[PDB]
Amino acid sequence: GAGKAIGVLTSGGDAQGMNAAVRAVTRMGIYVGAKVFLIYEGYEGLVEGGENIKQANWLSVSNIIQLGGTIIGSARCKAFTTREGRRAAAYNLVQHGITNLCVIGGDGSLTGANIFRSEWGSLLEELVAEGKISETTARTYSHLNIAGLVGSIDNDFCGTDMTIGTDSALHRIMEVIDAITTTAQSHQRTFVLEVMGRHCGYLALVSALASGADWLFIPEAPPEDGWENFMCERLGETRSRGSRLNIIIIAEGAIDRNGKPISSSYVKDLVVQRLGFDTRVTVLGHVQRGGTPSAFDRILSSKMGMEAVMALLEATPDTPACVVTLSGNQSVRLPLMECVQMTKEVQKAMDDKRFDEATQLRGGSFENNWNIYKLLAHQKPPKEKSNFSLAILNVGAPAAGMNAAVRSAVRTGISHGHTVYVVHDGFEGLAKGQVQEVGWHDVAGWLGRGGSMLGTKRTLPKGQLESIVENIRIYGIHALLVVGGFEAYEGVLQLVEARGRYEELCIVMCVIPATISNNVPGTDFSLGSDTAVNAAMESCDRIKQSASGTKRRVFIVETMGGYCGYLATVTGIAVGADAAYVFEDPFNIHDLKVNVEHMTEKMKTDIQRGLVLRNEKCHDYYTTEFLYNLYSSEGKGVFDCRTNVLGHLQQGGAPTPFDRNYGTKLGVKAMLWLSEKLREVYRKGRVFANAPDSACVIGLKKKAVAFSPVTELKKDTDFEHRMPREQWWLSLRLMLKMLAQ
Amino acid sequence: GAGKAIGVLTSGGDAQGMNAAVRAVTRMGIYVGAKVFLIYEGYEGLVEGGENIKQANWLSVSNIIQLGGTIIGSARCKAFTTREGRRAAAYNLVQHGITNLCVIGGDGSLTGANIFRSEWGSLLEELVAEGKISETTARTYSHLNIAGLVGSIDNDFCGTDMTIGTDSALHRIMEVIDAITTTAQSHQRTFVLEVMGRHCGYLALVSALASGADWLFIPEAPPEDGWENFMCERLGETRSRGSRLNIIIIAEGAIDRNGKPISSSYVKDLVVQRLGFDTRVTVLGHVQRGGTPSAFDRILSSKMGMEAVMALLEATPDTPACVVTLSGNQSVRLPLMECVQMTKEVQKAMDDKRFDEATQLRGGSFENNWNIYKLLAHQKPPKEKSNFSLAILNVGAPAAGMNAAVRSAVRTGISHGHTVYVVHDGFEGLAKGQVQEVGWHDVAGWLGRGGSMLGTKRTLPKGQLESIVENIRIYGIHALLVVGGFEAYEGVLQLVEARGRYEELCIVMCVIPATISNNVPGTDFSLGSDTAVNAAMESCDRIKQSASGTKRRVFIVETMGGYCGYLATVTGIAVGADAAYVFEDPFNIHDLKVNVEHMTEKMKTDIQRGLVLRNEKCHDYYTTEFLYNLYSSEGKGVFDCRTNVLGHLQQGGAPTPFDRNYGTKLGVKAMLWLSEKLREVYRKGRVFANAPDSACVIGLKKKAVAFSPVTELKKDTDFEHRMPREQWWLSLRLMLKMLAQ
Amino acid sequence: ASGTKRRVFIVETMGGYCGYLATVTGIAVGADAAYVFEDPFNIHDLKVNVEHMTEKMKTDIQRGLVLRNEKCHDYYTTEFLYNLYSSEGKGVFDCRTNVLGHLQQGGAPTP
Ligand SMILES: Nc1ncnc2c1ncn2[C@@H]1O[C@H](COP(=O)(O)OP(=O)(O)O)[C@@H](O)[C@H]1O
Ligand SMILES: Nc1ncnc2c1ncn2[C@@H]1O[C@H](COP(=O)(O)OP(=O)(O)O)[C@@H](O)[C@H]1O
Ligand SMILES: Nc1ncnc2c1ncn2[C@@H]1O[C@H](COP(=O)(O)OP(=O)(O)O)[C@@H](O)[C@H]1O
Ligand SMILES: Nc1ncnc2c1ncn2[C@@H]1O[C@H](COP(=O)(O)OP(=O)(O)O)[C@@H](O)[C@H]1O
Ligand SMILES: Nc1ncnc2c1ncn2[C@@H]1O[C@H](COP(=O)(O)OP(=O)(O)O)[C@@H](O)[C@H]1O
Ligand SMILES: Nc1ncnc2c1ncn2[C@@H]1O[C@H](COP(=O)(O)OP(=O)(O)O)[C@@H](O)[C@H]1O
Ligand SMILES: O=P(O)(O)OC[C@H]1O[C@](O)(COP(=O)(O)O)[C@@H](O)[C@@H]1O
Ligand SMILES: O=P(O)(O)OC[C@H]1O[C@](O)(COP(=O)(O)O)[C@@H](O)[C@@H]1O
Ligand SMILES: O=P(O)(O)OC[C@H]1O[C@](O)(COP(=O)(O)O)[C@@H](O)[C@@H]1O
Ligand SMILES: O=P(O)(O)OC[C@H]1O[C@](O)(CO)[C@@H](O)[C@@H]1O
Ligand SMILES: O=P(O)(O)OC[C@H]1O[C@](O)(CO)[C@@H](O)[C@@H]1O
Repeated sequence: GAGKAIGVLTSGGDAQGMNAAVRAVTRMGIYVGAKVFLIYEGYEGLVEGGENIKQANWLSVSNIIQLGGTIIGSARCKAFTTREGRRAAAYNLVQHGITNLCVIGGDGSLTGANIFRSEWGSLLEELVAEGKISETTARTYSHLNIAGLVGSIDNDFCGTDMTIGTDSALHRIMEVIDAITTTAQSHQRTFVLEVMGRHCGYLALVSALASGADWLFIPEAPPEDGWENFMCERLGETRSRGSRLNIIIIAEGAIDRNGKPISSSYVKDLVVQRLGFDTRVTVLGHVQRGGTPSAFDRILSSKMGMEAVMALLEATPDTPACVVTLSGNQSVRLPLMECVQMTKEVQKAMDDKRFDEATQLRGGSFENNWNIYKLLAHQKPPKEKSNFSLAILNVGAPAAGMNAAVRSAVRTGISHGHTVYVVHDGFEGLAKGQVQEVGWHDVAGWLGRGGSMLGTKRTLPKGQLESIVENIRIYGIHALLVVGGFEAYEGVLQLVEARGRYEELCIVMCVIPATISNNVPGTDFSLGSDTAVNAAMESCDRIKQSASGTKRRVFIVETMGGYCGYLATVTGIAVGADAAYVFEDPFNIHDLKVNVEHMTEKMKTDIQRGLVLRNEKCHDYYTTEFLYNLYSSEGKGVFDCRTNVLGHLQQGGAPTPFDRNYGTKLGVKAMLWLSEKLREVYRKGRVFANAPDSACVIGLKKKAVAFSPVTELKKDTDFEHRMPREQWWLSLRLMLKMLAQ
Repeated sequence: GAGKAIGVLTSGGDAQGMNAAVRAVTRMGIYVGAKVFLIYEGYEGLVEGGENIKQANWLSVSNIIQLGGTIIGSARCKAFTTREGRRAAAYNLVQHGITNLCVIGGDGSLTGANIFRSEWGSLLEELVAEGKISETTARTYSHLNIAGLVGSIDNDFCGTDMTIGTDSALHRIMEVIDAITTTAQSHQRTFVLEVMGRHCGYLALVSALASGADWLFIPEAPPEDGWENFMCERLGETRSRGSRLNIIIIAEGAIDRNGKPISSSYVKDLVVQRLGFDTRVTVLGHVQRGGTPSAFDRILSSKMGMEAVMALLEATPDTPACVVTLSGNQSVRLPLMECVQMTKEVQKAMDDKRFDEATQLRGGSFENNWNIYKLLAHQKPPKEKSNFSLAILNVGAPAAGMNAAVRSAVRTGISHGHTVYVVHDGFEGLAKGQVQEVGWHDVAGWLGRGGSMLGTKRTLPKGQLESIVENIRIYGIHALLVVGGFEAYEGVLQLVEARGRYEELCIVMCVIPATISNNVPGTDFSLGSDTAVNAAMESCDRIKQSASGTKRRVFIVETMGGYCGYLATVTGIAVGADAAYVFEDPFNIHDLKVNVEHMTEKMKTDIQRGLVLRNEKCHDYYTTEFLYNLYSSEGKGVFDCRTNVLGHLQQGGAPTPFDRNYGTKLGVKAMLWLSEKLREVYRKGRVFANAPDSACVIGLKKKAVAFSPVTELKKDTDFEHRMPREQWWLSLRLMLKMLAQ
Repeated sequence: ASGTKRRVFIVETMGGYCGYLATVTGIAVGADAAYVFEDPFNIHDLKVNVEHMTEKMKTDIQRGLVLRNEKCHDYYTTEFLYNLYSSEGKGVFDCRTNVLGHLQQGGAPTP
């Protein structure tokens, strides 16, 4: 489908994840049939030419998808800014016949790339004038197409909600924070942390929100005058009220109202002078620029490389330079120039002290996250003292994140003045009582623990419905906020159709989807999915290393997730599995013969290794032992085979940054939705919830949050397979089969 | 065997692992029958008394073993130095009736504790004089017993090799270094790393050796005059000779000949001024003082905690205060004072600029490590250019550490002027040729990658022995260094036994044991065991968190190890398993019934979970599915059960600190012994090696390195099951059982 | 099998590695096939045999029988064949497995 050549480079500040993007672009460029060239040392080697530019084969980008940084340098060039460097680079490209380029880096690198594009024609004219090239060559390569990628941990590119590599940087910052928090709680010492980021406070805020830090500094919202006294009051209140440790996070470019940078040494001197608490400071440095890339990072980096290659092949000279970014939950494509000038407009906005205008220009999500952070950071004295009574339940299997969500919900409810109860062991608990009131201090520190300390059970409510109604009437509970998996959705549904028989079930209930399988309808991601994918990715990478150690071997892996195939597909994408067998993609024996022939052919190459996943219930009869026997027999003399079953190790340890933050966001928003619905449905001195809109599942759709009624989702659920009728992630399977030979 | 009370506390700089120490002490104290109290906030709460000291049950120390820092505070006290605070603490202890006390922390805390033992009688006299206590109480508590545990990552304590937590600090350091190396290679940047260690460079030395850094600065061997020229020469040589990045490590106590501190800022200014290379400086901060402790930290803390309990209960008043330390791989016991003055004298000698005397006082092991690091850091110009040739093999299952040993052996061999070959695919390749010489630069970066790059196979030599001898004669090989598992030892044994039938096999053969199962005879640790222990440690902790998520659950985990239960036993100790089944400990059905009823007893308590480790072939009929059926049957109505198989995940990813160091040290010392014997047996112009001492297995014995003849080990090897007759780790099974109820 | 129409049986006869017993009993009972060590077979032969069963199930004789010596192949277990025949034969017939164990040693000796 193509007959032209491709060039690729990464430039600017390295962010872990470029390796997956460069792998994807080169592998599609080969798969589509185009020629691909790797530019070493970035713009330095592009200008130098010669050995700095070289053709690559299908195997050139192997054994890098799990590696941070980049294999091709991405060094900063000075001659590129000059006319002589640009014409030399154009001379090198025409000598190698490069007409489409992919660039990875920051805003300046792409600005320079588009500057190079805007005068490519002029460069060809004077290059012909000096006699270096013939006019026929200039006519052949008369146009240059640019596709851009944003690789930077700062996440300052306002046109993209998530830049490549930030999730991995979020993993590195938080594991450092977790190590620091242990000694901080031990010694009762207040600490100041310095996170990376040129002039952006996204990383500082996300880390503080995911760690419950007692105070934050960001450039987007500089502190108001007299912040010293408010700092002293808050830290005194925290350490007095049982908070053993205090965490302070400061972006390297944090400023005051006058824009003057606030040095961490000043903050340390102030806290020591005014409180005398023992304290330290730890500058983290370049730790955010390294480590293994996150599974979401690898998936997104590969997907952006997929779209960049497609954009380059389908672009025209009249088409302006374009970048691929994220809007909602799809790979959108935006013009480079418009994002550049809007970023510069936000930059002058924060420079010109019009901080609010910079805030609205960049976006409205992070100001709301900052509002949630200030709400939950400290106990604001509640005044409402509303008669509403709420209960929180854990249902389903254990998963990463429910702890943060319940912590968010209880603290928000106490802030709202409601009486909050917490039920242990879910519906089985409610039948057997086991209900206690909770306080603000009673939930501290839950943000950093995986699983659910409250516990969960697979019991459904209809078996003990009478005891549930009795306990509801005894304790006067007026709302439910179940956080759990598919079984939570089933239980809430059964309660909904039970409303006609039992009048007390005319109550408001909401479900927070939390399960590793990601099979709860009404959402596009379930809380705890990302932790499970990260665990499976690490484990499969370790299996890949073991297989590569003993060459000519293949591994069978049995990933969990019931009938849903999301976990299998994302793991296979992250670790480059040669195939992923899934229930939604039926396959017969001839397909396995084809895959066996693929592996036998690949065994002739230098990369003599293989890894094929299998969702645990992808096929009724073709169990994992089937695949082991078939591969071992048909591959006799060529390779051997082994089996693995990733057990409950896929349920993860410490939760991930996105899961912690997403659980806190859903807990707050669900509590606001409850308080809303309760204050409408209260009439004549009693709560009466009969409309189906009183039973909804809070979830993040393609763009933002929604509240779909549970009964409305009944027409979109396969209760036999316990998974929704249609799922959005089926597109990624084409990508998974693409990235393998 | 006790009718008294035990007290525990932690003081000084927190070093992650005190949770394991207090767990083992508390659980051993309860098992022996002595009451146990947890003294919070260290010596501050000790003097304060009251609520700061409270009794602990078996469940008081549950679910803390995997936590960094400490759960009992460890605050610093000032009145503890004053006699008023001392008498107040003594009053608190006699009021709670505690006669024995276990101290955890650094040297100063031990000095204070010995002062307490030295004046306990005077304090009780003062309390009786003022009327606080009766005469009978004074007679009852007339003596105090002190047992000290050296918990400090600095590893300054002279009489001990490993203090509690130093391995965890090395784990933190190397996680950070592996993160940094990606971006440092990407941007071609030099990084100056500041390491902790109050006045010792052990952590700096071990990190530099395990990272292959370009230059090191420690206090034990301060740099000679004009060292800056050597800095410029080495850094220019590395950057010119293919070294993409440069790493410089500095101890926080680094000094010059005059003892003046060397600032990392100075080193950055010097390298920038004299070379202009882009560079950075990173300070790890207090990240090393927290985080989840590594597996070696937990096992070491548990053994020292048990030994401290034993020491306290077997002590007498005439006996002086003693501690528990490491000699070889056993818990030896030393007197407190002698080590204290030895450490003080070493510090004084370092301050007095007698740096040679300080080096001799630390121990010859450090000096040998310094010499090994100097030998391997840069390529010294060889001059001998002998006629000898060498071949290196990888055999057995791939184990994390083979690459480090191969790199060290190759570079040491190049230094001695021998031509060294590397045979891919083990003995199979040696029959199939594939033998290639290797240069210095050809093995760069192997230290930091797991697996086996040469490739390993389980094939044995006797099947292709004619082709083996043909290739030996063609390449003129004069010795083999076969690093590998039991298959390596068996293959070299076959070649030695075949020396009678052919002449060419009269050739010196050295074996480096490298296998996760730790079954090669003649050694105590096999290269790569520690990585597998740690990998299984994380896996089991993740399973236990999932288990606690679903209250009332038990897990059956099947771990590798061939027949040796070393891996299963140490992992079970690492994660507090209820029982670990192993071939070396025969078990019938009655023991399983006994374990089940014990599990039901535990399930009546608050901690409603469980875990059992099964070696992969601990029993020929009782497979893991049998155990699942038995447990799910006899626990019906009380709990459920699950099974997980840690397959090739137990081979681990990046090797841990000890495995990199152990691989490097074995590679150097094995190559030196090989060159020594090869020069010994060369006579009249032809090599001829017939005596049994010409074939040995390098291994770390109880104390230090020794070369055991390969044939002599035959009488201490079980070729039926592939493991030695006797193993040293059988004592650890007693710890595993006693620490569980 | 003939009683419950549309059914196939995988019979794992004894005999060690020798397939004399599996062959001759297959002739004596008209089995559809008798997999034996002396005749190595791959997945293609099993696919063909499934295809013969698929065609044969359209006729009046809606039954089948395939033998297998107990150790006729290292990997293709009787469970593997049961899964293969049931899966690729979905919608037309079902399958069951049997193991003629020490019944093969027989009762009273024949004349
Ligand atoms: N305005 C520009 N015009 C031409 N080239 C540019 C421009 N800005 C950046 N570049 C090129 O990209 C390289 C990196 O730029 P830098 O400011 O360091 O970070 P980034 O490009 O990621 O924003 C520069 O060395 C230069 O070669
Ligand atoms: N946890 C926090 N982190 C950072 N800034 C905070 C935090 N809490 C409050 N602030 C800021 O300090 C000021 C006082 O807090 P605020 O929420 O306004 O309380 P009040 O309603 O009494 O004025 C505000 O400007 C707020 O933005
Ligand atoms: N690690 C991740 N895993 C899955 N999805 C993610 C991840 N990070 C970001 N996203 C998606 O991109 C969005 C970025 O989140 P953000 O803009 O910070 O605010 P919010 O999540 O509240 O919308 C997320 O909402 C999510 O849809
Ligand atoms: N020789 C001593 N006599 C009395 N108290 C001491 C002595 N040494 C230390 N202490 C006290 O015990 C604690 C441990 O001392 P510190 O210097 O903080 O760390 P470390 O002793 O582990 O090196 C401190 O609170 C100290 O005041
Ligand atoms: N790779 C290195 N890392 C750290 N220090 C080094 C290194 N190489 C040399 N030095 C320091 O410079 C000194 C000179 O090295 P040395 O082994 O004495 O070489 P030579 O004796 O042949 O001149 C060493 O004693 C050491 O202190
Ligand atoms: N992580 C570990 N695992 C197993 N044993 C260890 C570990 N760390 C230390 N040891 C034991 O203490 C010794 C530490 O050796 P060290 O003091 O660094 O000098 P050297 O390696 O030259 O002998 C090791 O040989 C080993 O016996
Ligand atoms: O993913 P679901 O269907 O909500 O069920 C949750 C659990 O069920 C499992 O199958 C395992 O169940 P258990 O952990 O209870 O044994 C996993 O897919 C998952 O951890
Ligand atoms: O058995 P050895 O040679 O002592 O080495 C241990 C290896 O053997 C194993 O059992 C590997 O088994 P495989 O034959 O399937 O590779 C693991 O315990 C481990 O990887
Ligand atoms: O068949 P062989 O190998 O000649 O040995 C005789 C017996 O061995 C068998 O395999 C039966 O094995 P077992 O009686 O030990 O279970 C049959 O072939 C036969 O009944
Ligand atoms: O040492 P470096 O790489 O120049 O880091 C400084 C710059 O790196 C960045 O993180 C680039 O993303 C910026 O925040 C910062 O200005
Ligand atoms: O909080 P502290 O006691 O000052 O600890 C920092 C100093 O002690 C150490 O932690 C020793 O372990 C060093 O890292 C440092 O010199």
